[PDB]
Amino acid sequence: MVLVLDFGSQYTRLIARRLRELRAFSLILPGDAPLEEVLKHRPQALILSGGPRSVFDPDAPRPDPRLFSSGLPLLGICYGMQLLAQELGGRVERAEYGKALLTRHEGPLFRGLEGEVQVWMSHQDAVTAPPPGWRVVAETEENPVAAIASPDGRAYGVQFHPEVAHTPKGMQILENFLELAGVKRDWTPEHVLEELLREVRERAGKDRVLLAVSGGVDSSTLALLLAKAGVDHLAVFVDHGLLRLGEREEVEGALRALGVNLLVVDAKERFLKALKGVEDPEEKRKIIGREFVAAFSQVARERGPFRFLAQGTLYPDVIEGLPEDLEFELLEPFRLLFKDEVRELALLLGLPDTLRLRHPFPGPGLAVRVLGEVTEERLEILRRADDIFTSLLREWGLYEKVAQALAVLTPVGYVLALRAVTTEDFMTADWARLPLEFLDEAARRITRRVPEIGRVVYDLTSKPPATIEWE
Amino acid sequence: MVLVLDFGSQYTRLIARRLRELRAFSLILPGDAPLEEVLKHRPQALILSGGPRSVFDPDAPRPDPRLFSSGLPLLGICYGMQLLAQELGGRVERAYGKALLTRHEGPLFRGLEGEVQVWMSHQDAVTAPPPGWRVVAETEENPVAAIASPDGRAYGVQFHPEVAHTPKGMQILENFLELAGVKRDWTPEHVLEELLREVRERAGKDRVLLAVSGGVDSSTLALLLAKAGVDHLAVFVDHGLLRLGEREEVEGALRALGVNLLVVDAKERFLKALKGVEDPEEKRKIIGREFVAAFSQVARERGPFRFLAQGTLYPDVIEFELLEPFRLLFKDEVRELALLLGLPDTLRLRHPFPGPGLAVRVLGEVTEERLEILRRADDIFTSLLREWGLYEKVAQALAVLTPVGYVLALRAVTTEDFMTADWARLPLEFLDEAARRITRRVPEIGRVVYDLTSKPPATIEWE
Repeated sequence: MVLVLDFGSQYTRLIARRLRELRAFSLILPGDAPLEEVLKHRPQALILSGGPRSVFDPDAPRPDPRLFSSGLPLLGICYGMQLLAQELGGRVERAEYGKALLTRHEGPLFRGLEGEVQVWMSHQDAVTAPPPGWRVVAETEENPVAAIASPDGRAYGVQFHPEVAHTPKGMQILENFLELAGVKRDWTPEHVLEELLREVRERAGKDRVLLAVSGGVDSSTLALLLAKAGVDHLAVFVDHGLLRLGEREEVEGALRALGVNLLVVDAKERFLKALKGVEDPEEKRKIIGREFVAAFSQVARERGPFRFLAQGTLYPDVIEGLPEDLEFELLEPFRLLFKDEVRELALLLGLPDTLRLRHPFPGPGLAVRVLGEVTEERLEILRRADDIFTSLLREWGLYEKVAQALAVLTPVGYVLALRAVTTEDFMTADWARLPLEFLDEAARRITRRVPEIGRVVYDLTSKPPATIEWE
Repeated sequence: MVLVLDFGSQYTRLIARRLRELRAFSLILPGDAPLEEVLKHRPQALILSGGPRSVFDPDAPRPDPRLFSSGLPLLGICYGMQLLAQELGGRVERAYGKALLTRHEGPLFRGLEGEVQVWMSHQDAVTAPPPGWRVVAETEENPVAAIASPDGRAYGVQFHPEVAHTPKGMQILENFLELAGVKRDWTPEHVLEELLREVRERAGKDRVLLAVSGGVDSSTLALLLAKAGVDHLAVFVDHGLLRLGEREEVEGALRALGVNLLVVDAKERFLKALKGVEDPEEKRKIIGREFVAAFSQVARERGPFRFLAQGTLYPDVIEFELLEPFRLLFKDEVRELALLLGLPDTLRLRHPFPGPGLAVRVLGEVTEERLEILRRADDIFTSLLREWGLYEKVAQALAVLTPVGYVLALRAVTTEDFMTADWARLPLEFLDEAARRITRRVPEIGRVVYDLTSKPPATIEWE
């Protein structure tokens, strides 16, 4: 249990993610969390995140004064490091990041790092004087105080972000700190699984659990958890006719093979009819959502009763409407986990890599990948182009080397846009720098095998400022 | 001068260009032209082009039988080498693709030493050369890759030296010209002198009318006329569908160089005329009608004019009396005459731009707002290409505006055969810079894409 004190950094969640990837359960709390509330979880260590505001800004979150006095090991990152200096007798003086090389990095905190240590430095403000007794353990060419450490090696501050990719050796730094903090590592995959099975069993007991399955690894792993736990359940797969080619069969075949009670609902006509004449994306998503709860509710009524409704709510969600007649008790086993941790559970639960390592697919499926009204003919064309794109990516082994890959159909008689992105911070996304020979092969095969498509293009837009999906 | 006998090959025009690139003038005549029409051109050599038919097909183009005895040095390519073999005692049987010549000898392969990749024709094959002829070239699969007559004046090759896929093809054709003693009569200073002389004697003191579009061809036609001292009226019709700053740059340059220029402000006409039309076909038709209406209006209003000068080019060949001094030239040769006529590189090395202008680069109806958005994006794309030295490295670069709120498609192509076009393999870092620069300076554009479609199966322009 490591508490990440959130002082506003866009990377606060990422820090919480690195601690999980380092087998330390982590929880996030507001920076100005009262000492009692932060102590109630009995945390082994505290990590003070960076923040967009200055240590002088009146509207800047301050921790609980008594915080720095808990023998509790501490790691202040940027803003966090500054609060350390300021509230312990050091000197801080006067918002953007930038790459820099540490010209010096000594002590246990940098134990193991050799060669060049590039770090993602924060440039708002600076510690010019470490707290009395503390030592400067790192610096860059421009900043003589890049990192500080108390004489007993319990508290450390760094002027850079070891949690971001721009600090390639950051994970080693974070490791050193956990050891130095005496943080026990009780967040391993087998432990989580055993723990989750236990909880699902006690919670649901002899009662029945209802849940929606979309084919995504999250809901698929949730179904496998319930089935493995031996809890009575019904997994419902709503086939809105907006899926990729062969997806329904693939998902139903595998989940049944692994023993989940599955019900596939054919609602293709329902959704298509409901989408007729609709071009507005937000409208499409509202209608799709509406039609889904309606078909799902019908299942819940005919196959009821159901005491629990299980959902794949993840930790990022926690950090962030069924009909009247239906009333369930929420069962969210993954609410404290990150997706990759769920993907690991899937491996432990036996999900074949075919369904375990696929890219995310939106609830509205292909309806938001057709620019303009969704018709069956358009979906038919798009599905074939998409299927060809996906397949070529796999053949070259590029499918697993991008975070997302999709095709968008624009009526004009059709232009198809290939869209692939990669990501290093799980917030931004760059258009994928794919081999041009691959893009050429994709375009030729598509226009050749799908005569309706007369032109293929590749999206060169990143996130920001655009979205991954086109609508 | 070197004559090219056309037996139907899609590369015939290409054979003609290559010869020009070897500073030898060349003309194309039907492969069946009589030996009389062939000789009136006083050819120093002859090249028999390939063809899509077999020398056995009953409808296969046949040359004048007297040709093979005319004494003219000749080079038969593919189907042409077949004719040669057949019509002289050789044997041909019913048998493209990259291939390596495992053997080559003689003057036709001088300097070719090493690997020689050729673009083979596999329609038929010469199994036995004419009596007394030598087999000077071979491929691992074709024992008869090329043949040479005893007097060393005739040759046949089973591959296409005129296409890039035959890297050392130009050297082969060069060797042929050297063998045949062809004189290098195709230099721009000579051509220009000839053209000035010709236009001056045709125009006399009559008035010559001609439309200038900003394109190097029409700009060079204007400079030729001005340099010849001909009485002319160059009409620049500003239809408001041009690139940013074009009219100002074109008129300032042409007038500074001597041209008698008349710029016409017909922006409203075209814009108005284009209201609500999305059909690409209608757009082109409408714009074409509007241009004629504006040009004719100026014609009736001045002069009068006896001659109408047009920049018709050789590939085009392949109330007024027309005057097309460039009908035997290729675009590049005109860009060269422009050099000789003092046209500054700024207006001499630009990519082609269509008559319909930016109208065909907007997927939908042309409105001034869309024109202003596209115009700015295009300008940015263009400048970035110039800044990075990539502009002259593509055959065409354009941007297409698509309403979605607009998605902009960047489109660039390269070409090796002046018939096919590949989407340009530009550096991805450059594409990223163009995409970021465009979305940042042109807020209305929320997304930038790159066209990955070659020709075939698609066109260079989107509509």
